[PDB]
Amino acid sequence: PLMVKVLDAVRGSPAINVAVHVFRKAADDTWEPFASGKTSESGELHGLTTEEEFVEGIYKVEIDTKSYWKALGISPFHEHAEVVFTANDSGPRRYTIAALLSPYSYSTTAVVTN
Amino acid sequence: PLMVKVLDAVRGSPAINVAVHVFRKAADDTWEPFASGKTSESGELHGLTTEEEFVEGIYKVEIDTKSYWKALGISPFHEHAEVVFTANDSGPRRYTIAALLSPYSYSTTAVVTN
Amino acid sequence: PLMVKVLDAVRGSPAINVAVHVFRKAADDTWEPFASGKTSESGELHGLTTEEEFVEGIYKVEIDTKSYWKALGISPFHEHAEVVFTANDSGPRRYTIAALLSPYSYSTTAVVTN
Amino acid sequence: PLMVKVLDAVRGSPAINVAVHVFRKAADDTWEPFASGKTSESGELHGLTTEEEFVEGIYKVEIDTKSYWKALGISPFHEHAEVVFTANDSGPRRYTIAALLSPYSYSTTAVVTN
Ligand SMILES: Cc1n[nH]c(C)c1/C=C/c1cc(Br)c(O)c(Br)c1
Ligand SMILES: Cc1n[nH]c(C)c1/C=C/c1cc(Br)c(O)c(Br)c1
Ligand SMILES: *C(=O)c1c(F)cc(F)cc1F
Ligand SMILES: *C(=O)c1c(F)cc(F)cc1F
Ligand SMILES: *C(=O)c1c(F)cc(F)cc1F
Ligand SMILES: *C(=O)c1c(F)cc(F)cc1F
Repeated sequence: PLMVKVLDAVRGSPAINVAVHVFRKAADDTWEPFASGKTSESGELHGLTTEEEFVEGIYKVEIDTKSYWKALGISPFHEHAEVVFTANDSGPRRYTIAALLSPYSYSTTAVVTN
Repeated sequence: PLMVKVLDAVRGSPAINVAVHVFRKAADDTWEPFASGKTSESGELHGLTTEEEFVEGIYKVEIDTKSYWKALGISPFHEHAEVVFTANDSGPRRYTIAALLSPYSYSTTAVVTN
Repeated sequence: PLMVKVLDAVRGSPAINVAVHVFRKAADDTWEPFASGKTSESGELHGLTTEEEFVEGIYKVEIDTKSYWKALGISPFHEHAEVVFTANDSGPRRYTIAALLSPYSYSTTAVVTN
Repeated sequence: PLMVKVLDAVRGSPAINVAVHVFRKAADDTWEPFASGKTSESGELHGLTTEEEFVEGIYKVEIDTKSYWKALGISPFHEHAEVVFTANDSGPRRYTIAALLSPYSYSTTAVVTN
């Protein structure tokens, strides 16, 4: 139901071994840890959640971009990249969060399919 | 020392009347409100802070993209766009945070000058 | 060796049935048709070429964005999106050209892997 | 009536000294040279044309990204970034073409005002 894909705009490659933390907003407006992992050699992170657990609500996907750039020896601007969105039940729908990283910039999009 | 510029990729226009909230991480690791404003007819937000008040720190620039799209009658994907960065850690700099918005995507970059 | 992936930033979806034309630069500096097709329901276009035919050289990938937006009833800015690059033999390497489309903007990146 | 702004996503700076060539499609369907210039210290290129000369037409704004990256000692992916659009077909407009550059990626948008 939820996949993350991360690309590197400097090297033209998947962004490999990037830590990704997913949080769900709780009733008291705090961010509860939900799922996490590291991107694969294809820049993808699968297996974060299941349809049973991924209920409607507000989610935050935090991509640890600073550590990624530092491990490449490159000085980055952002602490991390944060993608915050609402999951809404609207028929069967898979969410892909994609991010394209540069040292001082990033782009993110959602691919939501049935 | 801190300016925000927001563009609309659907209309090919400045993103006008976008609310922007800036936070600064406090010594107890909470986000403290630091400044806020709205983008002008040119999509720019000036006057958020002064060189005196804009000390070293970790800052979060929250661009209220959902309220922007909904005020135009559009249901967007993201709750907001969040830009988090350490500022002024090598002395005062001037920061422009630019964002380019679509209903399911956004790109952000920083222009940092001395 | 060469794949094209096209995403829609307005709808948060693959860009389906987008015409894509690939050209190779000829010795007289003209653009010779090389391969073409339409993106699938996943926004992907596979099978454009083979390793035997995809020799080093300058290539142009033209994505017919204007017709895509017009078929959705949306007025776009660009005539098409053009991605021009050199293919260089540098060990075994697959090229993915990705593009993320909005009516007045697009982003493109290359994912080049072994 | 036509301005070009170019930013560097690796350095977080204006892209300075970027060559830009503008073409206009002629009645015989060839690209005729129309104007050219280079971006300034602020990453902006002004003065390309006048309201009198900038008639209706299909225009191509070629941003010489490869020479930019190579002059900085970097081997980039794309030959250039090409922005192709019909202009002034509903009367004179002011066009800003903005581009945000990385070695393997770029994003471009247009700001069109009346
Ligand atoms: C973010 C982003 N993503 N993609 C692009 C092409 C952009 C930035 C565009 C921009 C930034 C500034 Br500052 C400007 O003054 C103007 Br005009 C345009
Ligand atoms: C271009 C561009 N600009 N901005 C972003 C976030 C993109 C690329 C998104 C992308 C690329 C590939 Br290949 C995928 O498989 C998937 Br899913 C998504
Ligand atoms: C996505 O672009 C992607 C990779 F980065 C690597 C692969 F082996 C396959 C892919 F689709
Ligand atoms: C900045 O790019 C900008 C706009 F987007 C719109 C305007 F009317 C004036 C500007 F400077
Ligand atoms: C890429 O994002 C993508 C689609 F658009 C659709 C799919 F079924 C699978 C994918 F990886
Ligand atoms: C435009 O954003 C801009 C730069 F990128 C750099 C400068 F020094 C001045 C500018 F207006």
